[PDB]
Order: sequence, then structure tokens, then C-alpha cells
Amino acid sequence: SRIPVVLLACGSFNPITNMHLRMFEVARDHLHQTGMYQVIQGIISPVNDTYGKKDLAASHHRVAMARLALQTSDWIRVDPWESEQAQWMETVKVLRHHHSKLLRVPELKLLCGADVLKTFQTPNLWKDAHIQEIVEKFGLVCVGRVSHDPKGYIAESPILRMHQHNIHLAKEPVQNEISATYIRRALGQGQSVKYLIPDAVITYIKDHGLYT
Amino acid sequence: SRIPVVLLACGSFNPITNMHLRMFEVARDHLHQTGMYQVIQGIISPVNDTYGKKDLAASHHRVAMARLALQTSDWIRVDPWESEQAQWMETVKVLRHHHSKLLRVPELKLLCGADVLKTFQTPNLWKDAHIQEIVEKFGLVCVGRVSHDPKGYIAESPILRMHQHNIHLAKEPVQNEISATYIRRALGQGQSVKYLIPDAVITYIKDHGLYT
Amino acid sequence: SRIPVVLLACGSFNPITNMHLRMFEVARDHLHQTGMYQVIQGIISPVNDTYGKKDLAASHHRVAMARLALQTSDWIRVDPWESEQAQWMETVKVLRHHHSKLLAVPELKLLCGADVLKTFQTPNLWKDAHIQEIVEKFGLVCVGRVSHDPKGYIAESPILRMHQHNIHLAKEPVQNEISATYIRRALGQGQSVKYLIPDAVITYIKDHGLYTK
Amino acid sequence: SRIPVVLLACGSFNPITNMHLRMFEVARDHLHQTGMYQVIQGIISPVNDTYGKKDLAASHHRVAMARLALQTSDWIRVDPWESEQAQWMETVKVLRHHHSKLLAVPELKLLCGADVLKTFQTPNLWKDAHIQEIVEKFGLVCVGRVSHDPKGYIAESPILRMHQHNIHLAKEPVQNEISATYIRRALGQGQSVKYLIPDAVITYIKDHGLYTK
Ligand SMILES: NC(=O)c1ccc[n+]([C@@H]2O[C@H](COP(=O)(O)O)[C@@H](O)[C@H]2O)c1
Ligand SMILES: NC(=O)c1ccc[n+]([C@@H]2O[C@H](COP(=O)(O)O)[C@@H](O)[C@H]2O)c1
Ligand SMILES: NC(=O)c1ccc[n+]([C@@H]2O[C@H](COP(=O)(O)O)[C@@H](O)[C@H]2O)c1
Ligand SMILES: NC(=O)c1ccc[n+]([C@@H]2O[C@H](COP(=O)(O)O)[C@@H](O)[C@H]2O)c1
Repeated sequence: SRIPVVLLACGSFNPITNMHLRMFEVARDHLHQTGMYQVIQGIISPVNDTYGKKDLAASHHRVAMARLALQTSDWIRVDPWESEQAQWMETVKVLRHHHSKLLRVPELKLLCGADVLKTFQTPNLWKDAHIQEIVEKFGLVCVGRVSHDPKGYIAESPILRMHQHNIHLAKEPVQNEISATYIRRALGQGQSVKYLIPDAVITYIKDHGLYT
Repeated sequence: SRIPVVLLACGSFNPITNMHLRMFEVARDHLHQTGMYQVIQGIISPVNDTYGKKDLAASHHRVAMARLALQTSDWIRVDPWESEQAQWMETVKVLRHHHSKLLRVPELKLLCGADVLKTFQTPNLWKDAHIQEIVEKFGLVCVGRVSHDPKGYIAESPILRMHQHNIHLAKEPVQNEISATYIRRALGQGQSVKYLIPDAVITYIKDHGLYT
Repeated sequence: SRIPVVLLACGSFNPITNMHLRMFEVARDHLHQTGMYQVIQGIISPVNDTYGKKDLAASHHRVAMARLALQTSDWIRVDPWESEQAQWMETVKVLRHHHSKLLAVPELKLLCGADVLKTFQTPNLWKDAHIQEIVEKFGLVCVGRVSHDPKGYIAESPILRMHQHNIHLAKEPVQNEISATYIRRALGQGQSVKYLIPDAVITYIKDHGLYTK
Repeated sequence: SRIPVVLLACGSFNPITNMHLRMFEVARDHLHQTGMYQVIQGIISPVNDTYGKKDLAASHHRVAMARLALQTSDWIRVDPWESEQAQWMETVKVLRHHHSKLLAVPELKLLCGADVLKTFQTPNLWKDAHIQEIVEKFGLVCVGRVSHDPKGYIAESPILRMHQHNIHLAKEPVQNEISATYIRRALGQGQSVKYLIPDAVITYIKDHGLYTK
């Protein structure tokens, strides 16, 4: 039988966009395609407000937009836990938390774009022990992104190359490179972002005067 | 004051996708950005079933999906006229028809991707007289597409370069290259196309067993 | 053992670019990776000056630029036969010509971008009989292009689908999407196209004053 | 008249690619087009071997490959000073070094991809003081990269926004998106990278057996 899988996406979702959503669909089809897994749930987990040097919309807003974006999904949901904690938390700790919840078994895997594998290379950004735990205790499902060569990132990482069994590379045949940075800039200039992010999210943004 | 403009998109819409929809939004912002026009209406006109060597879903279905896709739009509508004619019609004739309807004045402009300008170069595909009428009597609003250099197409076309005043090039800052061919193949393989085309269109496709 | 293969690319080469050259390399690696072919030669065949609606530099120059571009290739050569004819010739006839020239005979395959498969769908552009002969008697090696879905083009064409075993799809992960149209526009404006097309080609264009506004 | 400008690119160049070289050309044309600058030189400065978590070919080799790649450039040269130091050096210090070497003094600007602007946002990666000095005292010329929105990076950074006049954004319409990571993987698998990186660089890699699995 198939191994039940839950996919967790940790990010800013400032705001959530059609690309972020498409990432889950592609990842699920890829896992199902292997014949060994049954994706049963997707979880969007917006980062806490204390994170970064950037000016993120308040977490309750990012969580609300994600929920709106996901109303039409029958398998992906937003979980505010991470954003409700007092402070930012390294991603492995969010994985640990959700793994436990599953117990109160399906495998919990981190879902990210190929761009994330490249960030693993950034000095001091991710503790080696954490990278190892992500691919050894949990799993990593990576969706392609223009300009990134995931197979090379893996081959060149002493840690990743030793845990390839837990790394799933899903190819994105579609050229959908929507940048949330671009979304925010366009919104700020009064330009349309319709068809780039969900309609309900656009309405929410207008209603709450976000990204002005 | 601003010149009222109506944008007409002639295509297969087999099925209509988020890229096709995004094309209108980008074109409108670009025209408004110039300061000289006020886009008042967008029209999607699905091609007639007698067109091509391809197997297109029946026109009533393509028209229905476009209408569903456009329910959330307050300015773009589908007009079945072209698809309801007995036979295929060169595009200039569809422009003429809609121009007349406007009379029962706003300028009517053809909306297309940069890829269309390249098709103007195909031997025997578009009558020179027709290309001329499109850019001289009406107008052409072109939205960028990867791999295409619209400025070069114009510069190299004896006809286009003489009517640059009626050609508006709108740059697509977003990497959204969704191919309807890809959409059909994925649907045929049972893969998700969610977030690539409107939810209501996906439901319609399933309900009517299209693209199997 | 392996089936010997010669790759033929028919196109404007106005001018030849690093992307046109890259296609040969990607196609060769792909065929070798299947383990059943051995590519022994590549042929660049510039189209006749009588062809199409667009303006082309003289074939004399396009053949020259291809020759210069290929000086550092040990397996690809330019063949001016097609452009030396009195008039344009349908691609199937160029394939036939080069096949006869080969006459244990290596297989001759047409090398093209995935966008060519789409053009097969254009009314009146290619004779069905020709499309069939091209895929059946010669074969196609298609290199992917942003925005095109070759697999779908194949599936939606009865002719291509029936002979899909003779259509080899290669994937070049690198964007490239360098269009010769862009190259010509840049040149006309006095901008650099270095590292987009071969240094030797730029020298020829400059020396002979080509592609000026 | 025009302000003389020298462009400095700091990076791995592991190995240098046609895309890295193309960035210099695109950046020069952009600055010239503003009508107020005249680019007089480009400098490729390979990073020190002590840098980062990834494995780099020896700087001896990266400097060599850059020199070979640049033999056909009449304005870009490789400068090994940075890689010859005992240890890695923050980019601002390399800029300071090259500025002193210039000492009517031409302006020295850091040439980079738009993705570098994003990295400025990484906690602990660049000192705010350094980011400020880089944009204020030297300047940045950023060449666009698929997936990145430089204008947004600038607007969302107080430091960059305040000195945005010293950040020059150039647009290369051509995809390219050739990553050195891909180049290294292809080489390791014995695939061709011809027309993606300079012929002279491929010869050196082959002669010295670099980038093997
Ligand atoms: N060391 C870590 O655990 C680590 C480092 C960088 C980013 N992250 C997470 O991945 C996402 C990165 O977001 P940005 O790329 O916008 O900074 C966030 O969810 C962030 O919390 C975790
Ligand atoms: N000569 C003409 O008027 C002409 C030629 C080719 C396509 N078209 C139109 O433009 C669109 C092209 O569709 P395809 O590219 O799928 O063939 C259709 O609406 C078609 O009717 C018009
Ligand atoms: N029916 C045919 O044989 C046929 C049709 C269209 C293009 N072609 C060839 O394709 C190549 C490129 O043509 P384009 O520049 O029109 O895309 C040329 O060699 C041209 O001769 C052949
Ligand atoms: N704080 C700094 O000066 C700083 C930080 C990160 C990268 N860099 C430089 O950027 C270039 C490329 O670095 P990456 O390979 O890490 O992207 C190198 O020259 C590196 O030294 C400088």
C-alpha cells in the first residue's frame, strides 16, 4: 500500500500567490506518480512577524488571505500555529511541531521551490544539523524554478547527496514565475494582479488597504 | 479626454487559461498608463469549429468555459458571434463585425500575444491587405511572450513599421507561459491544472468529459 | 552496435547564433544517451534567398558566417547546396538530397526546435505527405523551447503520433531563448551581441557592414 | 562629458560562463545609453578558496579560465588579487582595494545579477554599513534575472531606496538562465557545455581534468 504523506510549506506568503498554490498540486501529482505515496494533506504555514529585515503584512492578514485562497481546495489548509508563536522559529522546529500533531502514521515532508536548496548553501543561514534532520527525519519535495538546478545542488551538498531517497524532485513543466515582490510592487502602483493571485485575496487586500 | 477603447481577443480558447485572462489585464494597464486611452470593454471571441487541422472542443463548450472564466470580471465578456457563424472567418472580418456593432465612438483594437506578430510572417497565412487593415483601420495591442521580440517583428515588417502609432507593446513583467496544449495534455493524463485555469472551467471540463 | 546518424538543420541562420549551435550539441548528447545512436556529423543548411516574407542577409553571407562559426566544431559543417539552388526548396527535398549524398547507410534526421512541430499544424504550410516522409523516412530531433509543449503537439497530430518513435525529444534545461530577431535588432542599434553569437560571426558582420538599420 | 566607469564583478566563476560575460556587455551598453557614463574597463575577480560551503575548483584554475575566456575581450580582464589573499574578504573591501588602485578618478561600480539585491535581505549576510557604502560610494549595476524583481527589492529596502540613483538596472531580454551549477553537473556527466561557456574554457577544463564526478 501507499505511504500517507502530508506536505508542509513554510514561507512568508506575503501574499500567497497562484504559484505557491500550484506548487502543492505539482508536488502531489509527482508523489502520486511515483506509485509509492498518497498525499493526504497540504499545510501552508505563514512565517511569524518577527522574521526578517522585510516589512511583511501582519500575520493575521497573511493567514486570512491564505485561508481565502484555499477555500476552493479540498486538501490544502493554512495552519496559523507558527505565526502565533511569540517569535520566529527555525523551520525544523515547525516540522517537529506538526509531526507531533500528526500523533496527537503519515510521513511529513517539507515542500519548497528549488530556490530553497540554494539557500542551504548560504553561510550561517541553515544549521547543517537542521538540513540533515529535514532530509533524514522528514523529507523534502522540491518543485523546479527557473534558473535553478536542483540536481546539482543536491550533488554538491555533502548532506543532501547522502539522503536522496528522501528528496523528491518534481518538474514544473509550466513557465509560471510569479514573484510576490512583483505582486506587492504592482499593487502599490495600482496595477492589476488579477489572474496572478486568487480573486478573494485581491478583494481582501483592497478591503484592508494592504500593500499600499 | 481619453479615447475609449475596446479590446478584442480572437483565438481558440481551448480552453481559456489564466494566461489568456492575464493578457487583458496587462493590456488595459498598459493603455491606461499611456494616459491617452480608457479601456471600456474586453471581448473574447472563440474561433469557429471549422478552423484548423486541430481537434478543438465544440465551440459551445469553449464559449461556456470562457463565460465561466469571466464571471469574476467586470469588464471582459465572451461574444459567441464568430463561433456561431457557418464557417471560419479571417480575423479582420471579425474586427469589422464588432466595429459595426459598436455603432449599432470607441476605438476597436485587436489584442494578441507577441507570438501573433511572428505568424504574420508565415507565407500565405495572413493577407498583406489584412495585416495593413488591422493596424491602420483598427489597432494592435501586443503582450510580450518569452522567446519573442515584438520590436524586431515590427521593424522588419514593411507594413507594421509604417503604422507604429496604432501598435501598442505591453511588457509582461511576469514569467507566465501557460500553454493550452500543455493544459490539454495534463488533463488527458489526469494531472492537475488547478491554479493554471479558473476553477469553474476545471469543473466544467470534468462535468462534460472534455479533453480526455 | 549504434546506428550512425547525421543531423541536418534547415533554417535562416540570419545570423547563426550560439543557440542554433547549442541545439546540435544538446541533440547529439540526447541521441547518444539513448544508447542506440552515434552522431557522426551535423549539417547547417541556410535557406534560399527567395524564401519567405522577411528580409534575409545574402545567402553568401549566411553561409560564410556559419562556416566561420563552425571553425571550432569538429563535427558540424555548413553545406550551401540548398541556398545555391535557383529557388527555395521544401525541406523534404533537401533531406532527400542530403540522404542521396550519403549513399550500412547512416540515418539522416532533421534537427529543429519544438516550435517547428507547431508549424506543422499551419494550414497549407507543410504537405501532409511531406510531414509523413520527414518523420517516417528521416526522423526528427526536437530541442525544447520555452512556451512549447512538443509532447502535446505529437499527441494531437495523427501523423506524428503514429510515427512518434522517430521523433526524439531533447531537453536543454538552459533558457537561452536568444532569438535571431533580437540579435538583428541589437546589431542595428549598435548594441553588443557578444557571448550571444560567436566572436567570429561578429567580426564578419562588422567587416562586411551587415544588419545595419 | 562622460563619467569614466570601471565595472567589477565578484563571484565564484566556477567556471566563468557565457552568461557571466554577457552581463558585462549588457551593463556597459546600459550605462552608455544613459549618456552620462563611459565604461573603460571590466574586472572579473574570482572569490577566495576559503569562501562558503560549496566546493570550488582551485582559484588558480578559476583565474586561469577567466584569463582564457577574456582573451577575446578588449576591455574586460581578470584580477586575481582577491583570490591571492590569505582569506576571503567582504566585497566592500575588494571594492576599496580596486578603487585605491585607480587613484578625475573613474567611478568603480559593482556588477551583479538582480538576485544579489535579494541576498542583501538575508540576516547576517551583509553588514548594513557595507550595503550602504557599496551603493553610496561605489554604485551597483544590476542585470536582470528571471524570477527576480529588482525594482521591488530596491523599494523595500530603506538603504537601497535612499540611494537608488546609484543603482543602475539593465535589462537583457534574452533568457540565458545558464547556471554554473548546471554547467558543472553537465561536465561531470560527460555532456557538452559548448556554446554555453567559452571554447577556451572547455579546453582548459579538459586539459586539467576539472569538474569530474
Ligand atoms: N535556518 C532556518 O531554519 C531557516 C533559514 C532561512 C529561512 N527559513 C524559513 O524558510 C522561509 C524563508 O523565507 P524567505 O526566503 O522569505 O526569508 C521562511 O519560512 C523561513 O522561516 C528557515
Ligand atoms: N488570415 C487570418 O485572418 C488568420 C490567420 C491565422 C490565424 N487567424 C486567427 O488568429 C487565431 C489563431 O489561432 P491559432 O494560432 O490556434 O491557429 C484564430 O482566431 C484564427 O482565426 C487569422
Ligand atoms: N513545407 C516545407 O517544406 C516548409 C514549410 C515551412 C518552413 N520550412 C523550412 O523551415 C526552415 C525555417 O523556416 P521559417 O523561417 O519560416 O520558420 C526553412 O528551412 C524553411 O525552408 C519548410
Ligand atoms: N558581506 C559580503 O561582503 C558578502 C556576502 C555574501 C556574498 N558576497 C560575495 O558575493 C559573491 C558571490 O557570493 P555567492 O556565491 O555566495 O552568491 C562573492 O564575491 C562573495 O564574496 C559578499
